[PDB]
Amino acid sequence: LHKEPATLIKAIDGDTVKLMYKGQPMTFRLLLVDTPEFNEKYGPEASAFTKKMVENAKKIEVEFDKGQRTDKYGRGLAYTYADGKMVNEALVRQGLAKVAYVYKGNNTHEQLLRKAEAQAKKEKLNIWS
Ligand SMILES: Cc1cn([C@H]2C[C@H](OP(=O)(O)O)[C@@H](COP(=O)(O)O)O2)c(=O)[nH]c1=O
Ligand SMILES: [Ca+2]
Repeated sequence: LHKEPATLIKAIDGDTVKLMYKGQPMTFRLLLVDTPEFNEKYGPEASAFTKKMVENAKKIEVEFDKGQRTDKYGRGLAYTYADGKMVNEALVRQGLAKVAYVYKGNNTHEQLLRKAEAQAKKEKLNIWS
């Protein structure tokens, strides 16, 4: 997999963000995770967390997996990085997302995120409290 540049346009919620990719505005849906909706428990904390992460980054990168790069809503499907730190993994490690939506071919970082979920659950963090 390879990291590609992108620039923040706008935080959206815990697992979507608006980024400019190859000069085009795009909504990105974070691979392999599921945050609560803003209106659900830990929803606002997940949105806040992703928002701070992406707004504070001096460098945003997106990394597509081997399978589909857009979903049925035309959202990009990527692993997204804030100054070298994966947002997808960070959310899971903090217990603000579950590993989810694991589809064959777009699952390179599955066991990295499952490892993070196991540690968040061990710590009873947030969703696992
Ligand atoms: C993460 C991800 C979501 N999706 C689609 C599946 C779900 O379909 P449905 O909308 O029919 O439930 C939806 C969940 O995204 P949200 O969690 O953003 O709602 O997005 C993909 O198709 N591929 C993916 O990799
Ligand atoms: Ca969600």
